[PDB]
Amino acid sequence: TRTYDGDGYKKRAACLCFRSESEEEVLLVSSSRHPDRWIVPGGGMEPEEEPSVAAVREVCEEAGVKGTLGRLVGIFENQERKHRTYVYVLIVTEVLEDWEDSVNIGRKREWFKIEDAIKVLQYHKPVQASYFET
Ligand SMILES: O=P(O)(O)O[C@H]1[C@@H](OP(=O)(O)O)[C@H](OP(=O)(O)O)[C@@H](OP(=O)(O)OP(=O)(O)O)[C@H](OP(=O)(O)O)[C@H]1OP(=O)(O)O
Ligand SMILES: [Cl-]
Ligand SMILES: [Cl-]
Ligand SMILES: [Mg+2]
Ligand SMILES: [Mg+2]
Ligand SMILES: [Mg+2]
Repeated sequence: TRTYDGDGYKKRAACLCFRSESEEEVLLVSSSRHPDRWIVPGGGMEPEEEPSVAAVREVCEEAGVKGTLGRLVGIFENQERKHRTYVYVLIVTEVLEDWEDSVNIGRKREWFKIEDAIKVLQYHKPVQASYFET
């Protein structure tokens, strides 16, 4: 069930899934519709679901990782697609071999240096590139 803010923006949560507390390498996943493109894992908040809980759930489903939830980075809008995403830091401590989206849609995952994550997100996902600005 999709959920919405009072202005009709779809509510989403996502994590920047870092390898370590150094925050030098981040895990991106393939686009579901265009698997040659990379995205930051994330998705819709469920009814009454805390954003931090949604963020951790979506990372598990899409990227097959678990770890230590860190700070809220910020709340980011995509004006064209009308969605508003809470973005958290997650320090990955568990990498699972088989995960929901690998089994169901063959979703891929890959580690990127921050500068390279920004580069591959810029063309189709410039708001997700902007998650790393600070
Ligand atoms: O363009 P499309 O129809 O292929 O899908 C878009 C996006 O559509 P939009 O731009 O109209 O919002 C989906 O949102 P909706 O239309 O379902 O509300 C979104 O689901 P999401 O918010 O993450 O929600 P969850 O399913 O994770 O909860 C999905 O991400 P994937 O999860 O990776 O499939 C995106 O694909 P892409 O980013 O290319 O992978
Ligand atoms: Cl790191
Ligand atoms: Cl976006
Ligand atoms: Mg998603
Ligand atoms: Mg999802
Ligand atoms: Mg979802």
